[PDB]
Amino acid sequence: RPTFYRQELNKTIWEVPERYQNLSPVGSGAYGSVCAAFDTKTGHRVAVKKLSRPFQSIIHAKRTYRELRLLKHMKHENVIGLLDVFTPARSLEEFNDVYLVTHLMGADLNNIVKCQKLTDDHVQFLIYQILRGLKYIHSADIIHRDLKPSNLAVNEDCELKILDFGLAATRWYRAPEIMLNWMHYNQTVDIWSVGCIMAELLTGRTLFPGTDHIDQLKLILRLVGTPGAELLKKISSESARNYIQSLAQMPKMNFANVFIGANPLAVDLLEKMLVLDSDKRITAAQALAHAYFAQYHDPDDEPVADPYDQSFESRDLLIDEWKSLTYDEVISFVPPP
Ligand SMILES: CC(C)n1c(Nc2ccccc2F)nc2cnc(Oc3c(F)cccc3F)nc21
Repeated sequence: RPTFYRQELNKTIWEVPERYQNLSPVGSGAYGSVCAAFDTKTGHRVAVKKLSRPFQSIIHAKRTYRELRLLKHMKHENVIGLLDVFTPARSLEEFNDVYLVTHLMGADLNNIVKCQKLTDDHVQFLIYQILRGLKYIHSADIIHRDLKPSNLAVNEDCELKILDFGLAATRWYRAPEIMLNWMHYNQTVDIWSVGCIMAELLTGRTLFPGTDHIDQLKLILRLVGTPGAELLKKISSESARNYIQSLAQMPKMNFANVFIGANPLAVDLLEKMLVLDSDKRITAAQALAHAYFAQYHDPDDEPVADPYDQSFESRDLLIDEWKSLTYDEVISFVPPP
């Protein structure tokens, strides 16, 4: 066991290995707090996240386990993965804190609206990297479900990694089919969000700034138009069918209009990402093969993930069971070279 030191940072004790120096708060959430630090082993800067109250409840405990399992699996250039995982606990019985370590990027995509705007080449590069990361995640049968600019960590080289949770509205970037319920959807819900993000990078404006879930649907249909019979027939919920139809009727807009100026290949890709019908939306793999990315696409370097076991998601276990499972995963961690 390495030597650990303690430090108070904004009202909580951080207890970390001496290896991590110059802890500097980046920010917080409901699920945890993150400090930048210097890793003396590598001479690289890292992000250290201290989970907030990991075994407060079965929902905290299961989320803690899910986060550790996910982060241990992700091994891709465009997805945040794990450099280290530690606890000051020397046994199961004293295990109440979990810390996770990743490479520090320095900013997120949303705090790149500082830039004033991006050239088409920069949009191509950033969206290419998101889609490359999503290909990999999606291939493990994982769906992000909350992709937004604050979930995309970007360094000064414009390299990008997908985060599970960022600092800091979800609904602005959420797909219409999961706006009211979770009955009929797939991994392309993340593609919708990528479309929304791409639009905002090209435009400097949030595409669909809805004030609530029904206003959100309203703004969405104003762009893509009210659905025809072929989509309405797949909506189970009489409540959802009625909101969609009760707008009035709206023509699909000309994306060449709303995105004039843009590379028409960008516009064409957007029209394929922002398809209302979940079953017809382009996948991450299909999107990477689009001509918009001809400068970056290489099918030989767009890997898929090893098989990921998410059977635990179906399980209803006791806080102590989630906690033991989490502990095993901490003990079994092997750092990358
Ligand atoms: C701040 C937080 C969202 N965060 C995480 N979280 C995290 C997730 C899983 C395991 C360990 C972790 F520390 N890793 C980060 C890497 N890089 C950056 O960069 C920044 C930035 F420095 C300031 C603001 C926005 C960012 F994305 N943020 C990271």
